[PDB]
Amino acid sequence: VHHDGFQTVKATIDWEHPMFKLYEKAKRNGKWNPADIDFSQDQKDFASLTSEEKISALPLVAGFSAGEEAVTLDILPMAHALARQGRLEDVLFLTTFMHDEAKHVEMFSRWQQAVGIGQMDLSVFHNDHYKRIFYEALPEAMNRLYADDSPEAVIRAATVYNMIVEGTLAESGYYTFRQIYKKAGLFPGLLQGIDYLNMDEGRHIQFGIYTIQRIVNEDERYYELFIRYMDELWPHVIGYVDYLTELGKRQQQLARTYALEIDYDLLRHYVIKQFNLRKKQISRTKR
Amino acid sequence: VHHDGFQTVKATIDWEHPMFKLYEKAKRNGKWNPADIDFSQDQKDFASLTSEEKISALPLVAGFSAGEEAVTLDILPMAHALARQGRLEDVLFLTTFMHDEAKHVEMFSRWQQAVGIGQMDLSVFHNDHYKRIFYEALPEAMNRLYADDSPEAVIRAATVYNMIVEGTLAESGYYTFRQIYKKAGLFPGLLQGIDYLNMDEGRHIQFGIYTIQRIVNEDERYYELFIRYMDELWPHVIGYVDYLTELGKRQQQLARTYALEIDYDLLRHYVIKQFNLRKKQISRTKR
Ligand SMILES: CCCCCCCCCCCCCCCC(=O)O
Ligand SMILES: CCCCCCCCCCCCCCCC(=O)O
Ligand SMILES: [Fe+3]
Ligand SMILES: [Fe+3]
Ligand SMILES: [Mn+2]
Ligand SMILES: [Mn+2]
Ligand SMILES: [Mn+3]
Ligand SMILES: [Mn+3]
Repeated sequence: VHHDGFQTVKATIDWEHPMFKLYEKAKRNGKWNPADIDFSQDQKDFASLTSEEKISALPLVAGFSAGEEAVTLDILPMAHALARQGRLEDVLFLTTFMHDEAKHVEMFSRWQQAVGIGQMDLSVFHNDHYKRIFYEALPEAMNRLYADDSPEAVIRAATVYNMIVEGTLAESGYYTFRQIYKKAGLFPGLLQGIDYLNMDEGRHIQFGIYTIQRIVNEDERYYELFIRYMDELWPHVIGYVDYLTELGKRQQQLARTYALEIDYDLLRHYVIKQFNLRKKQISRTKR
Repeated sequence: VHHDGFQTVKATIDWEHPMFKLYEKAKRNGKWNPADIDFSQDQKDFASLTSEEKISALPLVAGFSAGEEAVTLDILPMAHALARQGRLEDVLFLTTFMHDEAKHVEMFSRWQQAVGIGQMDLSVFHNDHYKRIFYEALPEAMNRLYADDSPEAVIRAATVYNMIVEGTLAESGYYTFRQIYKKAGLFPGLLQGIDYLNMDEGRHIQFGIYTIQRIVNEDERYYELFIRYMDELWPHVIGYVDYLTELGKRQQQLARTYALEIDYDLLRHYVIKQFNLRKKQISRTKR
């Protein structure tokens, strides 16, 4: 459908827009290139491991690799819906968001290739709860925006994508990676990547907060929708976390070898902490 | 609609894909930031000019600023359609494409702000032919892909976007900018930007060639569609070029002041040359 005019011909970019400022920060802080990461020590580490230890790391990598790919594809409808609303600064920022995720897909896929498991099908570590979030609920909520960009729809899309998938699951996965392999001195390449991902993620979550809050600011009853949508997905969040925890407990050879007292109870509490603090970053009353 | 699986969980990125290689080149060659360009001399230049000279530059900037904004918005449906086809490497590359265009919008809008014309509405220099390409034909061809991603539709989208708007009009505009203001020693900031744009553009056009050719490679009769779609838009291309040429001739004070023998006949021939050579970059027979 036709353009009726262009903001940067009639006027200029709104230089003070929060999303323009986040876009600028993304350009400054987003120069890292996965192709520069040295994975040579990672290959050696992985080879040194026993088959039982080798397995221990793959479920987490399987969750991340599909997660990065899902969000790379499923962010597009948000960019479209905000473009159609004429929110040019949000779109400029979202171009940095989409490119970040592309790099994240690249980073895990390079690690898999390097350590020799590229040919292995890691879908076996996606249980029903994970599939429910990433194979279904995420793409349903985002694709909805193509035909329905109501405030309700935009809040639900930002909630599933930015507050749950990124704000709860990704954040807890970054924490878990450090708690386990950083301790062990294992996979330095991967951990360098994880640090870069976690830095990008900060901006992704801030987009989600900004988006949900500006809708809540119009009608304080959207706050209730936000809480309700968070709570609808919790059972799948913890159900995936529980499945990963059970696998961890059934395969403890890596932990013993590397003297890691892996506290699954503390990881679980971190997830619960993440979830609850994302709720608190949205104020029911106009902020 | 649901994801049935993820390529980087079942396998890896196809590292040898031409679009993965272009993505890698985009990361290496795409670090420039419009926010780093020093526009101070540009502000002084523009102020030094008479009102008659001031005007001389604005039609070209008006065409570019709206063009950059149009393509930033209108590339999204291509990314979607290729995502839905599972072409992961094309999508990774398209994230660099979208971010480039965002920077291009930013660059012209920063120049406008800096030289003091941000508040001026430059839509007056968009004639009917320009509107036909940028306000209508471009968004029609791209948006079509949301409901119709047939090879015919994809070829028409790549033809209007990559071969005409970028491959013919943008390329000729870059040439024109140099021919005129580089000669004059004017607007060094803007010309630094133009050089960066023109470097990005090379990859954008190569995506379009790759896309059209891989469809032509399946059925050599798509070649005819490509030629026909090129020829359908030519009258608007030259009709905009003629309008810009007429404005140039009616306002020659900048040319006289700066001793520029501006050859509008040579610019026009460059446009014709661009158009004809984009045709030649598509081979009817399997390449
Ligand atoms: C053992 C404790 C469980 C910790 C939680 C593990 C969550 C794994 C994360 C996989 C999905 C990652 C989502 C990517 C989001 C993004 O890239 O923006
Ligand atoms: C005086 C001779 C005429 C020369 C032709 C002028 C064309 C002006 C270009 C304006 C549209 C630019 C399109 C941007 C494409 C992109 O950013 O990929
Ligand atoms: Fe993210
Ligand atoms: Fe371009
Ligand atoms: Mn269950
Ligand atoms: Mn005419
Ligand atoms: Mn990510
Ligand atoms: Mn451009």
